[PDB]
Amino acid sequence: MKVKIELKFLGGLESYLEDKSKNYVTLEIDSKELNFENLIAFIRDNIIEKKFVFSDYDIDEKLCKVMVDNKEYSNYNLKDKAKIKPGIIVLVNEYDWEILGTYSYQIKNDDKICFLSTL
Repeated sequence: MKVKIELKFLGGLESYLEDKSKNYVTLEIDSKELNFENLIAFIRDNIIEKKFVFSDYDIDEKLCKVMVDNKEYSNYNLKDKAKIKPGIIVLVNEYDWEILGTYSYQIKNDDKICFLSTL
């Protein structure tokens, strides 16, 4: 189903965004396979411009089109999986993702996700 979310970056993570005029991007995806594992892998390689600061390079391809603000990407790998780097706090709608089921959380249309570095 159609999912439009906000991805906010805090604690210094915003300095690695393509658009440095704001600390967030909007992501649009029309796939039932969207999850935090493929979302973290995609942010790691396409939204965060600096290497090693967001997620480890721990890890098949099933690619899909996504919108990041007004830019289309065709390399969103629904089969990729990545863990958030320790020291990065994840919030969904300002709730700690630990009370949401972390990686098992079903991301929903209009969710506001925040990544806050303590590193």
